[PDB]
Amino acid sequence: GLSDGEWQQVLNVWGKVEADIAGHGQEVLIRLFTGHPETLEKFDKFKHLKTEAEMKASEDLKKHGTVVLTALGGILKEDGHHEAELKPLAQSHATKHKIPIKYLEFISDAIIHVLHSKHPGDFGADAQGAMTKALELFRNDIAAKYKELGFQG
Amino acid sequence: GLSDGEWQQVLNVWGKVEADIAGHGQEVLIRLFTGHPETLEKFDKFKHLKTEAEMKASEDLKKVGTVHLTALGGILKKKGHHEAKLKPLAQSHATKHKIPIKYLEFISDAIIHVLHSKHPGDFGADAQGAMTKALELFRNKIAAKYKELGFQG
Ligand code: HEM
Ligand code: HEM
Repeated sequence: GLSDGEWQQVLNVWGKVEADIAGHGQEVLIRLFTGHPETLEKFDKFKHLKTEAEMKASEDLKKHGTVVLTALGGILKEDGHHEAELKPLAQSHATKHKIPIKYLEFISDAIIHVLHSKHPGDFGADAQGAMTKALELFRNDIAAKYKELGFQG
Repeated sequence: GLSDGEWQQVLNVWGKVEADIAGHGQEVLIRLFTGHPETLEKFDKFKHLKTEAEMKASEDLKKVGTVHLTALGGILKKKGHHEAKLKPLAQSHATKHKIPIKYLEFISDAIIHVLHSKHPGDFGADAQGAMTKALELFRNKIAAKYKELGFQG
């Protein structure tokens, strides 16, 4: 993930892109296509364009550049939003309840144990592997939030 | 992240937990407390409880068990939803447009180049490092979606 400061930098820069999204979009695609002409082959609508001046004059290329950067902006904003979801829970557990990361592991093991006990026939190896991994990813996320709160070691 | 199949298994098992959330919650906490008595110290409301019969009768313990599993269920659902966000984009780019991951690298570089060019002084080393990381994480997510689609190149 990104740190809180890193996310701020990402969102700040993207506000500048959004102030001229069309121009950014155009320049990005032109830069892509001139540095890596093989990428232009993938765009049926304008793979015939041969020069930068031809690319600049293409209204469709400009439209597509906007579509691409708009979609990416959304993706980045959603990533940032998702990474912020556990902030309040990590805050309360780190500083109010005072819970080591290790205790999150203990409760994860307990969850797995209970599921196995209560669901004979319905919590097979694959299902158990999936849940184990989901809970591990959760713990890692909380650990990264702890780090943003000044707990590392 | 988890595979689509792994997410299905996780969400399927959780539906069973939600069919008896209170009972699951209670058993999880009792398991946690009996395997790891030190964890019980963290709960001021019932850290005095000593026997299984006591923990099983405790209203407060059953209540907190439900709070914990309800919150975890929401977290897991949001994670699953987030991991599914890029599915349509990966689908079109893998099988319709046929775009190698390497080409996502090229467009990432092009983005960074354009940002640097258009915002001298407003895209310093740290900001550039942050954006580089964000784009790398995006690429890695698309790569994981490509893998779920059987798509190598
Ligand atoms: C930041 C990376 C990218 C984003 C966010 C992105 C996003 C999009 C979006 C939203 C569309 C419109 C809907 C769709 O057909 O899936 C699209 C179309 C397309 N993308 Fe991308 N894309 C990216 C990278 C690439 C790269 C690197 C290539 C090729 C080298 C590529 C080739 C295409 C093509 C050929 C289309 C169809 C465009 C049309 O025919 O009008 N994309 N892309
Ligand atoms: C899957 C892991 C966990 C989840 C989802 C979770 C969630 C919650 C939630 C939602 C609350 C209520 C709101 C809040 O205070 O932040 C809470 C409170 C609490 N959590 Fe957790 N927690 C987890 C793990 C743990 C563990 C492992 C411990 C201790 C060993 C712990 C100790 C506490 C305590 C002491 C409270 C305060 C309870 C009260 O007021 O009675 N938590 N937790």
